Amino acid sequence: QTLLVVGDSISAALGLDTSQGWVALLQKRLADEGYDYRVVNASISGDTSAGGLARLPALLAEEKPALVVIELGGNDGLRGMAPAQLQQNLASMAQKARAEGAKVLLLGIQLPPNYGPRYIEAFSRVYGAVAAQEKTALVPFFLEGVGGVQGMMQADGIHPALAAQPRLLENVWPTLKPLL
Repeated sequence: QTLLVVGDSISAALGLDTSQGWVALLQKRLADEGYDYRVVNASISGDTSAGGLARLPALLAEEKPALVVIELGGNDGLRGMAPAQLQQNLASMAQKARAEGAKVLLLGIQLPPNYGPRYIEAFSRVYGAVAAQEKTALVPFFLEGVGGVQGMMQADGIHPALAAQPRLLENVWPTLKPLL
């Protein structure tokens, strides 16, 4: 009955009190609404689709999760890495999680507008592709109402501020709920 979150800086709550981070809020909402889940946050700043893929098997073996939330690839895009390798790595992660017995939920991220639609979309479309291929659930716009917004982003315009954490949780819950 474990919900494993495998993310980067966004889910690790970079730049804020982790107890106020979206995953922390997830655990509190599960508790409040009388759901019986252990939330294991395995998010690490700096992580990439390749890094998450490399470290997932150990996590699956150790926790044997019923649900795996994957929030990776934001770094692949921010670094200008290849969109195709993102699709491969995420697909393989979703395959391996499903192989362990877990339902998979992908969190998709859109880079800031200044990257331009073609770049933004090149990575953004990958999430939908992986969900299609591996039959996963998907939140295509995890940063809806957060990205690009003033107050919601920290100054570097990538890492959500404290005020955004509720909204991050709002963005996942609806798509997560039916999986519980």
